[PDB]
Amino acid sequence: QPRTVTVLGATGSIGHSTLDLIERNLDRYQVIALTANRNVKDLADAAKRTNAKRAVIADPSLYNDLKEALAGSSVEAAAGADALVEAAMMGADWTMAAIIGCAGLKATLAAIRKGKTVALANKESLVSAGGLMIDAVREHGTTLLPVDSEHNAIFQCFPHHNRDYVRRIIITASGGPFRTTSLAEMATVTPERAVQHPAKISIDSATMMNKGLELIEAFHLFQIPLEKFEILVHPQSVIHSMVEYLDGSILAQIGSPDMRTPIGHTLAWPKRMETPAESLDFTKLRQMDFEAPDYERFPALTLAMESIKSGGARPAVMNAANEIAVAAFLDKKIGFLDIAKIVEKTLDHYTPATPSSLEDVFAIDNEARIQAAALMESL
Amino acid sequence: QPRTVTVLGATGSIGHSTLDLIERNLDRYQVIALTANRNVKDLADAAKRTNAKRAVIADPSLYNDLKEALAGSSVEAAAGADALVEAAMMGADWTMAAIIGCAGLKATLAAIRKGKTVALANKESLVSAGGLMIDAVREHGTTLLPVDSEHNAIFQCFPHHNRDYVRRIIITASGGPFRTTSLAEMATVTPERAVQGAKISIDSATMMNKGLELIEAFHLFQIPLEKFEILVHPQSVIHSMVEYLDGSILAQIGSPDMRTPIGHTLAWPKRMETPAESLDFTKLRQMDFEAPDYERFPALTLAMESIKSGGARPAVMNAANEIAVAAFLDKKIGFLDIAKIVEKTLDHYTPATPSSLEDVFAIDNEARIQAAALMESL
Repeated sequence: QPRTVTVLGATGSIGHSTLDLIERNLDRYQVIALTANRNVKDLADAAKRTNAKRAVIADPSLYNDLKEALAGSSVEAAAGADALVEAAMMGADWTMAAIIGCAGLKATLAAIRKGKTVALANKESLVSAGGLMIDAVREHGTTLLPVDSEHNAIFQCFPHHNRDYVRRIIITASGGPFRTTSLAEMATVTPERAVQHPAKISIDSATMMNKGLELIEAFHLFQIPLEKFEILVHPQSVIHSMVEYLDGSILAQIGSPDMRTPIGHTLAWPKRMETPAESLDFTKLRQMDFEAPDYERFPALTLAMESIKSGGARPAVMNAANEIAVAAFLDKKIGFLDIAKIVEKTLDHYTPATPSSLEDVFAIDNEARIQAAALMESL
Repeated sequence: QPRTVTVLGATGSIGHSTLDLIERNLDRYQVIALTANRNVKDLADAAKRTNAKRAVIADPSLYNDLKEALAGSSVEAAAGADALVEAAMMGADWTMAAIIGCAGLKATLAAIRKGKTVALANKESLVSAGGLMIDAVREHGTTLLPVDSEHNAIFQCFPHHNRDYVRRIIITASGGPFRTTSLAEMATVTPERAVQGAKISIDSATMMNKGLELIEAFHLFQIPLEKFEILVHPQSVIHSMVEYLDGSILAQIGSPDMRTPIGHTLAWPKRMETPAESLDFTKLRQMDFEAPDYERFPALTLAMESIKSGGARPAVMNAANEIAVAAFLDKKIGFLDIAKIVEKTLDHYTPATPSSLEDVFAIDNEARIQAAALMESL
C-alpha cells in the first residue's frame, strides 16, 4: 500500500518542501533513500524522521560523520558519487531528482532508467542532456514530472498524448530586476546590485538567461515545435505559464509562489493531495500586467533560441559558457553586459558533435568552460 | 466516421457559430436535424447547406413556407412544438440545445434522455429544472457539456470524477454597466441606457445573470454552495477558475469568440481548430480584480438564498425576474424595483419542488402572475 519514495538532494529547499509533504502523509509513503552532499546533520535527521532505508552523503570525506550520526539507527549509511547512483537504483516508485548541476546527471539518468516516476527538479539535466534524458524516458516508459514552477504549470495545462492539440505554450516571466532598465544603465550594474534580493540564479534572472534555459527545457519536456513557444513578461508572476489549444481555449495555472503546490502535484499525480499552500487571494492582488519580452535588451533570449534551433551540443555549450561568464561578472572581472557577449563568442568558436552518452556531455561542458574562460580573459 | 449531429435552435447566435464549425468540417459530421422558430429562411438555408435529414420550424403556422423553401430538396420538413421534441429524439450522437426558455425544456430533456452527448446552451434548463435535468443525465449516462462561457471555462479546469479535489470555483463577472455606479444613480437609470433591444442587457446591469449562473453552476458541477465565489473582473479575459486542494488554480482564458467553447463541446473529448483569435496579452496589458458589491446588487443575494433554500426557489426567482425586467423596459417601474419585485414574489410564493416539467411550467406561470400582481401595487 505505501508508495516507496526516494529523494536525491533531500537537504536543499526543494528537498525540504518535499519531505514536508512526505512527513505529513508518512502513512502513505515508505522512504527508501535520502541523499545530501555535505549537510550530514539535516540528512541524518531527515533519514531518522522518515525511517528511511538508506542515507547517502555525496562527499566521501563525510562518510564517518553520517555513520556516527546514524548510530543506533536502522538507516544504512553510504557516501561517494557512486553511492548516489546506487541509491537512485534502489527501486523507489517515486524519485525526486533535486541534485543540481553535472553532479546529479548520473543519479537522475539512473533513476529514469528504472522506468518508474521521476519528479524532475534538476532542470539543468534537460539543457545539457535533454536528448539523452528523453530517450531513456521513451525506452523505459518512465513517467517524467517537471517540478519547476513554469514547466509544472505548463504540464497541468498540457494535453498529454495529444501534442497536436497545442497552438502555443506561453512561458510567463517576471522580467527580472532590470525589466525597466535601459541597456545603458545595465552596463554599469554591479554584482552587488544584480544579486540584491528576495548567486548565479539571481544573475540568470537579471540577464534573462533563466528564461532561455527554461525554453530549452520546455522544448524537450513537451516535444513541440520551437515556433509554438512564446515568452510573455508578467511582473506579478501569478500566472505560472499557459497552453493555448486549437479552439482558442487557453488554460493557465495560477497560484501562490509556494513550491509545495507543484511538488504536491508531482507527488500525488495522477491524483491530487492537500498541501498547506496558500489560496491566491485575487482581491488583494487587484492587478495583473503583461508585456512582450525585449529581445534587444536581453539578447540571452536570442542565444537560447538559436541554440535550440541549431540543436546538438549548442544549448550545452551556451549553458556551460554562461556558468563561466556569470562567475566572472560576480568576481568583478567583467561587466554585466559582457556575460551575454562571452556566451555568444564561445557558442561561435566551439561546436562539438551532439553527445551520445553522459561522458560526452561531461566533456563538452568541460571544454566549453575552458573555451569560455579563455575568451573571457581576452578583452 | 462522420459523427451524427443535431442542432435545436440553429438560427440564433449560438446555432450560427455552431453551424459555422460544422460546415467547416462537414466531412466529419452528418447533420440529422436542424431547428428554428420563425426564421424559415436561415433554417432552410442551413438545412440545405449541410444536407440535413430534417428541418423543423417551431411555429406550426410557418409549416407551408418551410415545405416550400425545401422544395426539390432531400431535407424533410416538419413544424410544431411536438416536432421539436421528435427531432431531439432522432438519435444524434451530438446535440446542441440552443432553444431558449421554457419553449426548449421538452426538447432538451428528450435529447438528454437519449443518453448521448448534449451541448447545453439553454442555461434556463438548470435554473428552472436543474434537478430534473441532472437526474435524467445520471439515469441515462448522458454526457452533458456546458456551452456558455463561464461554465465551459470551469468545465475545462474541472476535475470530473473527483469533485472532492476542488477547494473552490470562481465565477468571474465583468461587473456589468453599473459596476462603478452608486445605488443612488442607478435608481434613476432609464431602460435606454441599459442596452448596448435586450433583456440579457438588464440581467447584466442588475447582476441577475451572475446569480443565475451561480445556480446553473451548482447543478452542473455538484459542489457545495459555499465553494462558489463571484469575482468581478472587468476585462472578462479570464472566463472562470477552479482551485485544487494543493493550492493550484486552473483558469480558462481567451478571446470572446463563442466558437472556442462551442468548439470545445463539439470536439470533446478531442480538441479541434476554430478560427477563434489568439488572445494577445501584450495588447491587453492589464487585468483587474475586485470583490462583488452584494449591497449594490442584492440580486446576487436573492440568487444565493434561492439555491440555499432550494426546491422551487430559483424557478420562482427567475420567473419573477422575467416580469420585473419587462416591466422596467416598459417603463412601468424603476431600475432598482426589479430586485424588489423578485424579492417580494419569492416571499409570497413557495410551491413544492417540481417532479416533472409539467410542474415546472406551472410554477413558472404562477410566479409570473404573482410577480405581475405585486409589480402593480406600488
